Amino acid sequence: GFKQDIATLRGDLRTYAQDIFLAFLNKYPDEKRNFKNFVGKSDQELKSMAKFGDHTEKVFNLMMEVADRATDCVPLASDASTLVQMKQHSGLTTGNFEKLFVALVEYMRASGQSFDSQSWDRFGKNLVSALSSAGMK
Ligand code: HEM
Repeated sequence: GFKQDIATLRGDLRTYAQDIFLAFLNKYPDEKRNFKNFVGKSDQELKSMAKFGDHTEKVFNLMMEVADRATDCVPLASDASTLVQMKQHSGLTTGNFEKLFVALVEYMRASGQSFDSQSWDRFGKNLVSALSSAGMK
């Protein structure tokens, strides 16, 4: 289930973080509007870029903590507030986060592994709801 999935992703986090983030950017190309340094680059080129690996690792490090602190896939309000008040997130709306988790769930469903895809779908929806509650447009 959800708790084991957190362990699975953490066990190979640089690989999963990069692959899931690439699935997101390739499914939703216009989201690169938020990541200009990643434009005009193939997956293999991004995986050799220092700032790409550092960004994806830091994002998924924090995502896994938020997941780990959740109860029944409901994140802490404090974690939602942190994500909304982050200066790096100033321009963002909830649709951006929805798309990230649609891509993550699709990646899990397409993998050969027994991820608990429905729990991550719920987690994404509850996080979007919590982001909205905390003031994200
Ligand atoms: C649960 C989901 C997310 C988590 C855990 C997360 C986490 C993070 C973290 C840890 C940073 C770096 C903060 C620092 O350097 O101190 C960051 C930066 C950033 N994030 Fe997120 N993030 C999430 C979702 C998103 C989404 C959906 C977008 C869509 C555009 C986004 C856009 C950005 C941008 C634009 C930056 C900074 C620009 C840069 O990379 O230099 N984030 N995020």
